Amino acid sequence: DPSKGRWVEGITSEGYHYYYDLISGASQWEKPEGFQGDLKKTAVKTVWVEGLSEDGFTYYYNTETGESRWEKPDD
Repeated sequence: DPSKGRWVEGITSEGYHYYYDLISGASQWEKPEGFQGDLKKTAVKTVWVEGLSEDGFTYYYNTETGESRWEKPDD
């Protein structure tokens, strides 16, 4: 099934996430439509996404409404 998706995640100075493609051989930054493994359906992925900011602070964001958070939500 032609599509391709050989992207690797790498850490950069300060605290950024860069991606690279071995197929074509080019360094990228913007996450394409098919990264972070699978996405729902027979998988384990919550609604909130874990992000890294500052020296090493964990921030969470919601795709439902679109609001960033700075605390671990309860359930």
